[PDB]
Amino acid sequence: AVCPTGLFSNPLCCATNVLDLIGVDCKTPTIAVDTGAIFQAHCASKGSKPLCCVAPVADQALLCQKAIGTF
Repeated sequence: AVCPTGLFSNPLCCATNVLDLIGVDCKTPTIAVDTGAIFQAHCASKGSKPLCCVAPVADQALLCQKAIGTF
């Protein structure tokens, strides 16, 4: 899995991870992301970055972590 199970188990495409903890303008992937490369390429197509967050729904705010092996 691209995201660790538990707290940061939700893969989201976000503009940036403020202070490396707060995903901004996060959006749920529109295709299955089964590998880090696909995850990253898909988000990139949205001008975003692959982040693993606490919730599968982006309401703004939102605690996130960088997807392992990206950037």
